[PDB]
Amino acid sequence: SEIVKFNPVMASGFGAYIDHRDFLEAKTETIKNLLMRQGFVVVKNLDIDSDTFRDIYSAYGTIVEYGVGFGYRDTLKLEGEKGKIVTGRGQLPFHADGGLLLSQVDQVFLYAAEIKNVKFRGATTVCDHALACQEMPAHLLRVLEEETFEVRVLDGWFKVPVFTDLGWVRKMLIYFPFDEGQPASWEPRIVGFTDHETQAFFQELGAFLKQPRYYYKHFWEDGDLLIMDNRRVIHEREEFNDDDIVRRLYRGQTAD
Amino acid sequence: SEIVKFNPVMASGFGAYIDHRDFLEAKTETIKNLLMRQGFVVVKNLDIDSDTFRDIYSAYGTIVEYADTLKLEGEKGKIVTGRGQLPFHADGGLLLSQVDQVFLYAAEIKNVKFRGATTVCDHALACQEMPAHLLRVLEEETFEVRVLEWFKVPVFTDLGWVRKMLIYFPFDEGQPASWEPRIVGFTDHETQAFFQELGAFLKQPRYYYKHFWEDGDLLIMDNRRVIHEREEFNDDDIVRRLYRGQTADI
Amino acid sequence: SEIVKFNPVMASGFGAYIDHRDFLEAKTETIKNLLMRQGFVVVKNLDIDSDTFRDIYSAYGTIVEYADTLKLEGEKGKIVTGRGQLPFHADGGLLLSQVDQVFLYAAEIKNVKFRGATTVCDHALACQEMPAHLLRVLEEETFEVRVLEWFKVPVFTDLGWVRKMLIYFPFDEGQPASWEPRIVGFTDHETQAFFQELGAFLKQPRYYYKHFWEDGDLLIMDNRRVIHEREEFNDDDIVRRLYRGQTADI
Amino acid sequence: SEIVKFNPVMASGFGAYIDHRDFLEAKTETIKNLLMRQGFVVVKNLDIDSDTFRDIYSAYGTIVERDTLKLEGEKGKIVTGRGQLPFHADGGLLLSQVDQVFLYAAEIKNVKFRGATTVCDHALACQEMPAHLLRVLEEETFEVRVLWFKVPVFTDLGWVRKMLIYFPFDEGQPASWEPRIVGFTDHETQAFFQELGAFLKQPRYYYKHFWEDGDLLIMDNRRVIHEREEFNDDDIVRRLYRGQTAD
Amino acid sequence: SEIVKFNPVMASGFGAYIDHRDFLEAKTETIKNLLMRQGFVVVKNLDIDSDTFRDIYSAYGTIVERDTLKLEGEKGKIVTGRGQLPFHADGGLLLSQVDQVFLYAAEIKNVKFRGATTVCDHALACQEMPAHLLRVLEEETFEVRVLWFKVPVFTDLGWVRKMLIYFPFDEGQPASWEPRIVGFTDHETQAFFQELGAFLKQPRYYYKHFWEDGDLLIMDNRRVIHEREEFNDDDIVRRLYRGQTAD
Amino acid sequence: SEIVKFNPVMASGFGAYIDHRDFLEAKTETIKNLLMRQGFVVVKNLDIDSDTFRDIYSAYGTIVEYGVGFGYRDTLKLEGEKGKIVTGRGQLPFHADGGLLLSQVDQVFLYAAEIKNVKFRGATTVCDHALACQEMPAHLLRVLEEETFEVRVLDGWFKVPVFTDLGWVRKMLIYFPFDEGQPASWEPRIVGFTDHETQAFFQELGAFLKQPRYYYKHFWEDGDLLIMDNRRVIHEREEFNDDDIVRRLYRGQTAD
Ligand SMILES: O=C(O)CCC(=O)C(=O)O
Ligand SMILES: O=C(O)CCC(=O)C(=O)O
Ligand SMILES: O=C(O)CCC(=O)C(=O)O
Ligand SMILES: O=C(O)CCC(=O)C(=O)O
Ligand SMILES: O=C(O)CCC(=O)C(=O)O
Ligand SMILES: O=C(O)CCC(=O)C(=O)O
Ligand SMILES: [Fe+3]
Ligand SMILES: [Fe+3]
Ligand SMILES: [Fe+3]
Ligand SMILES: [Fe+3]
Ligand SMILES: [Fe+3]
Ligand SMILES: [Fe+3]
Repeated sequence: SEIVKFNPVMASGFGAYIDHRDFLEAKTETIKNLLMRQGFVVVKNLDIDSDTFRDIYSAYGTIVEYGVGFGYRDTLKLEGEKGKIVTGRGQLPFHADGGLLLSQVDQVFLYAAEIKNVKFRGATTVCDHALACQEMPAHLLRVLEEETFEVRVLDGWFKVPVFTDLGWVRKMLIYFPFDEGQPASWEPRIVGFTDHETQAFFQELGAFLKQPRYYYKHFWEDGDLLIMDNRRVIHEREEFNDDDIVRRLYRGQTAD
Repeated sequence: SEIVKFNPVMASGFGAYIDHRDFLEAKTETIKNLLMRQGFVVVKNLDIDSDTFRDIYSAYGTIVEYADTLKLEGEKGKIVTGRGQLPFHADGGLLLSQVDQVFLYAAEIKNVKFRGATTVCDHALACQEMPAHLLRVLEEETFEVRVLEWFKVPVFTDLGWVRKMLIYFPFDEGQPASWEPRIVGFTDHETQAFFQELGAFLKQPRYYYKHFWEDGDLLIMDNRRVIHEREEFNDDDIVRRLYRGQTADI
Repeated sequence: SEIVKFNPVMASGFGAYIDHRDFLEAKTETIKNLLMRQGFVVVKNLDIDSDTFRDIYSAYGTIVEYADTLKLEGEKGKIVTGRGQLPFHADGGLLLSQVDQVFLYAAEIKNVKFRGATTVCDHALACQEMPAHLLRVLEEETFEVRVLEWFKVPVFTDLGWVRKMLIYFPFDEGQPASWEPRIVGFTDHETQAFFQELGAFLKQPRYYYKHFWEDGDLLIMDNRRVIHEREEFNDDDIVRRLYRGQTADI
Repeated sequence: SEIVKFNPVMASGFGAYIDHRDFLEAKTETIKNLLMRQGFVVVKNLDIDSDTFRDIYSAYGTIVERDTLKLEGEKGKIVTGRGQLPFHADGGLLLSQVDQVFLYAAEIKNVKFRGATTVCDHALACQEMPAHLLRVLEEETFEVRVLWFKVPVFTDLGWVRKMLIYFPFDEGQPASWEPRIVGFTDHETQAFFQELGAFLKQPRYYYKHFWEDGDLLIMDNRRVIHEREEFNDDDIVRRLYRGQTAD
Repeated sequence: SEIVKFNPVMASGFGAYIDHRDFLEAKTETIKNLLMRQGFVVVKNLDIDSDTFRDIYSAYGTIVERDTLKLEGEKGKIVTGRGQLPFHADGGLLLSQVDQVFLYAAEIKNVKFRGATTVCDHALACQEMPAHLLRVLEEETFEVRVLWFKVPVFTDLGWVRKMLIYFPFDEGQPASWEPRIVGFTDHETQAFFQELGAFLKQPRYYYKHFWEDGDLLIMDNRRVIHEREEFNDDDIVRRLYRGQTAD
Repeated sequence: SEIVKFNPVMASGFGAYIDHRDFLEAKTETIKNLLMRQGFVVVKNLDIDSDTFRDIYSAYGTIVEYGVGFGYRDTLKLEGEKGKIVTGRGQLPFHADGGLLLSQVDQVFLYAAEIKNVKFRGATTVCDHALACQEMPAHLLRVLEEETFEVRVLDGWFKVPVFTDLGWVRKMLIYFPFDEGQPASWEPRIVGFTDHETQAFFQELGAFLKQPRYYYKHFWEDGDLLIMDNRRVIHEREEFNDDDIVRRLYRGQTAD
């Protein structure tokens, strides 16, 4: 049972800022353990390449790959490619990665390979959903607990269970609607709710989840490493639709 | 001096959720007493008809009639029994009649899950915590109302245990209006800015409970301890039928 | 419905410090109303004699006599008018007489700066926040008292706006005792442990105000909203002379 | 993934009061899950015998043993005795893992303010404690002797740092164990424990359960630490059934 | 070292409401001292002329100038105009130090909810703001053009980090200045300021003073930042005396 | 206007933990500025000697010397010498250093030269008096504000003004009574209060000031440097009366 030195990110005590030297000297297990209760780890000034990034992330579990799989599709390059959604340049609204049985994701790793001309756009943001669900007005929590949420990729509709109870956390899976004007790769709905009701629900929940007690915004710089426990937080990418911006991240996903 | 089991609704400890059996076994006076300090009572899964509803509420005092039990069924063409917003108000200060307790029972609710809420505001805690420039206006300025379906409405009436609030907010743009407020010496710009800013203060989750209705819900409010609002439900598919009762003592 | 200017005493917003001029210009009913939600009023630098004191307090209701104005002058040999502790209690539940407002005026205070406080406790906020095992006892167990200078004293009497508390703490070891409490089904060990732990809860600064007396101080308490205590002042050099008035309505 | 209805015990939101009907209708896994984040579960008005108690608890994992412990207040004994059991978690003096502890009240008479089982939210307390208290817990070696071996204070399970600690018995209470901290004098160790204990007993972190017939207390042993307060009055009947499980 | 009696303005304990008699009886140094930790002083019901106002303020230090500014709501002007003055501290566009600002109300008619002078507790706000907002304030270069030069956001005085910042004017309000942040696009700078402004306007950090005849507002210019809300209704008389001092 | 990296010590945001490398690279002025609002600075693993300690502290102002002065009595060695009070082994109760006109002290520096056999005794403790005075029951604050406090060194009695208003802080000077059994070098009294009242006042104020929101306890190790802004905090030494303990600190005092 080893200890890493860290500082909290949130005023509530959530999140972990870790010095690069303390991170690199830490055992994989010490950070994986810390992620469970801190939700996310932020390390700056780590100058590595994609292979080293791969050696760091692959130690945390079985690589979840981004006509089936042979372990080759490991590192996803999110480089802001025109005409794409996930690897594109617009918003990716509140979601958690992966899916449910073998497609489950426990840890997500995002490394900044190259960031230029961007200072206040394109953040990866992170939400402490368990503290948020514990504190939200019961009228918001009741919908998340009792209603059937369905998603369509843009009878195309399928159910996404909002809460999967792992004991230590209720793992959250949800897919917020992309804001108007943003290229959408998915679309949510709530069974028995109208479009008006669903739209208003998501807007009010989104506003609640983005209050600074639960919300962390990460503005990217070269060398940043953002690791998330995918069952403990949900996340979002803010838009970066300016052609002068260079924003290249490497993405890794693991599970046990 | 009996005790009813309850759980608080708000995080501040205000509000009371009471189980339907506990509610029915409790004496009228036990619930009536709890209402004064908790402001509102929420009972779910209570299966009663309109006659039983009358028998429950009429025990709380003298029935304040309208011109017995009001049927708010969402009629196309009306205001109070219409399908739109009824903004922040307290009951009985327009057609000047003392109202102490307000009762709302859901007879039938269909096709509505995130519209048509009855909302409730803890005004005493909000007045205690609000910025001085907001409270200043409420305490010092003359507030007047005109019916639209000009007279002075005293904002605070000190009953000791609470400063009973009587106020009538402006209806949101596009909602059919039953009243219209004004503040003496304030321009229209100023009054509108005032009410928008105060309304946003009052709707913060520390003071504000939103009730989304289901068949068998009973909402009881102490009319001197809270103010309330109906949110719009202007979609023809919605069935929202509520029974309303109003009581007072002399 | 007039307003008196005031500043809160506690950090929670409870209590009311009122300037002596503001107090004298205010109507009786304005102070009487504020007392219900603030629990207590503190006025400093008020220069009145005993006749004027009577005229101020008698306006609040019907005088509850003792056997008019009580003179608590620290007499060697007595208890209530003695020089020792009077532990946490509310007024009028031993010699069963309703007391709504209690008034204490300092006629003369000399050689005392950190003894002989009258202390005041916000019981409603404390009951709302106390550990369940403490509140459990207060709500469910039978509390009894015996005069010593056995009968049931109902801990809570629900008046709606407050649960009026009637309780009589044990006197600290070495203080002359006017009463003695017991809890039915509790051993002496258990009761003593209970009261020590509850007393420490009630004395935390969030709920507890300690008043150190000065010439011209006036302390008014709403007897249903607070409980109070006198701390010992057993040093012969101390002059602590207070006038006491007690009022109630039916 | 079912939901049991519950109300929190602490103002922080920790603990779960669960109605007896709701408890009995819930899947084992639902409660077992809830315990991880809530720390402890309190059910009142349950009327079961020892066999049913066994059926309830054994479903949570492997029984740690000789299965049900009858803590009845037997004289001349320690754990099964009538005095204090100070702050601890179960299963670190024997070297056997305990995940869940279950306590049931089969008979309580003549006790209203004594013999409590108390529970402490150790993860919130560690996150909020003064740093000079935390430093000792994290960096010093704590040893225990059964009435000398190293017991690690924290074992990092990810979701919680499981606490294994054995507090000293108050004077006058018969000790079943005795702690020490390597490098500290007897003065220093006593002071450290007195100060830490008072921090742990603050109402934000501390629940006291006074027992009544039919109460069931379930604790997740990695998430909380616990204590038994003395009940050395001979008129008291305090008879509890005890069950322990782990994976 | 005298004491003036006061009541705090904010729930945090910042600000000082001081009765007019108590204000007039207090030594200058007592108020000047109080302002450092309280940020701002509010006195109501003071009936003075411009000469007495000058006597009061000039005693606090050297007058920064042409001594008293008559902000009367003159049309076709900016500072002395009728529209918004966004968040700023005084004296960084001219290069002259301002320690204390004094504002007195000589005539107010027909305005009850407009033309406020507002005050912001910047040190509490910086200590509590999201880190992505603070990082910009601490590490980026902010420039201003008077309607381009570097204005340092923080100047460390020890007891406070004095803030010099010039917010952008809302659209439709005549701009007396214009800000920029080096390395940020126009989109980014607008977003940063919109988000920061809303954080600064939260009631924990923000006092709004609606003016009445006889009000005196004194601000310590190193401890707070301030704003004037628009009053572009022609029926309004808003006439303030303004004084500024420094050491 | 430079910035040092630091972490708060208190949950309220008070105090500054500074990495040794960040401290040593910082300009004197940056730490002196920070002390004003953080009250105290804590640096660990600084391995210096008494001359270097002197070069560090003397840059902060004019050396306050511990038959008058010529600048030679600069560094005080508190080594737990038997039969002494200040440089002895018992408690030094709540006080601030120095006095009032030329004997005023602005910054105090305490460096640990040698610490052995002590893990939970002999702490230097630090109190955030301004937050404490702002939050205390008015009955405690009223005594500090309105009564005359006098001190005697053990018509030997002299007045100590509790509050000296510097604007940014009310500088506190107070001398708590030494606990029973501890060798006392001073004795307080309050004019018009009896011994009983004074004793009870100090006990209740002391309990209030020692609540963790205001109180920091420093357990010494080799290489620790504790710097205090003497106007912003008050402090205390807890007893270390065990003969096996080695506790040698170096002390420096400066003022402007
Ligand atoms: O680009 C980012 O900021 C993260 C993208 C993301 O959330 C994903 O690929 O699932
Ligand atoms: O329909 C509702 O939600 C409440 C209507 C109401 O407040 C009233 O009739 O007084
Ligand atoms: O003397 C006092 O401080 C109060 C005495 C008292 O509470 C009473 O007489 O009821
Ligand atoms: O008697 C109790 O309260 C249970 C005590 C306990 O923790 C044990 O026996 O392991
Ligand atoms: O008009 C005001 O409110 C004062 C505005 C101000 O800050 C200035 O003139 O420098
Ligand atoms: O020895 C210490 O811990 C500090 C001693 C001290 O406070 C002093 O010399 O004034
Ligand atoms: Fe993602
Ligand atoms: Fe209504
Ligand atoms: Fe009394
Ligand atoms: Fe145990
Ligand atoms: Fe200005
Ligand atoms: Fe010292």
